[PDB]
Amino acid sequence: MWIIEAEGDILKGKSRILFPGTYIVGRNVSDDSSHIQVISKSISKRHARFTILTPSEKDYFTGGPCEFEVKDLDTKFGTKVNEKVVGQNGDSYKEKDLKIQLGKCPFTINAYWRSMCIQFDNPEMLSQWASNLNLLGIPTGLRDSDATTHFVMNRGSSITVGTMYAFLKKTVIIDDSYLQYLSTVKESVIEDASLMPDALECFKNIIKNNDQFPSSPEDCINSLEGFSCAMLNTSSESHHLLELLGLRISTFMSLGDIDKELISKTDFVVLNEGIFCLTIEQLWKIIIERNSRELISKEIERLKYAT
Repeated sequence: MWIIEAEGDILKGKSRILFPGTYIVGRNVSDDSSHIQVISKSISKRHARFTILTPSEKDYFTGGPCEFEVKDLDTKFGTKVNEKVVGQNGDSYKEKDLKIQLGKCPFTINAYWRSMCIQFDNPEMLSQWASNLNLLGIPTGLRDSDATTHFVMNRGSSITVGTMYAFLKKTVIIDDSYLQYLSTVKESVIEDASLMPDALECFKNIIKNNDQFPSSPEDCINSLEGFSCAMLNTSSESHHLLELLGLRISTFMSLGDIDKELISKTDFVVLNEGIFCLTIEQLWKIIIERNSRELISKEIERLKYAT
């Protein structure tokens, strides 16, 4: 999201989040959802138009900003963005920082992109919130990306593989509650950016007293290192997740892909011949427990006597 702040008291010492839409910037304008009062006498009544476009699909992957158009509204001394005079028909930008000088006013409005990308757990939640966050200038998606700052989880029953994986990846996880809170509060955030709903606070509220979450994601990392497992095709994101637990991962496909070679190189089979089988949900529940290694090892040796 685009956030503007300024030196002096020309924006009253409040930072503004500039969501998609259009803003008439000037001295003779009252602050509302489409209007930004800048407090300087040497600035036109209506000086500039700030137009923030919607994110494109690409913006989710690159972490890149929404297009920021600047237009000069027939002022005596012009508008400069990044020491370049804004021409007629306007200038537009996809750089992550902008320094906006408005006429003969030495206090620059500094625009910066605070990166926020919300990946979703699930296509149906993505369908629900797509437009809503598109208009809020937050790039959204299903796939994995290095731009992703937040994860929306589904909540229910057991948590999904995608939630487990995001958790261990050290990503901030989030509800529709957060998304609802963001939308009811949007207007206030335009007028003061410190009033942006703290995502981290919502995340901490999720982990608190939650049986489907361990006490820290850090303590799960390499917790099952030294163990081998074999698993199906099922989820690239489950493969990636069990690697984070330190598991040596073997990949099988059919019933009789379990040879003699597999048995001796594998401690357990990840699912969903008489051997040790586990679903990802059950493995997670073992990881929630304080004695993860021991539990697995005790069931491994116990199975050895059975056979």
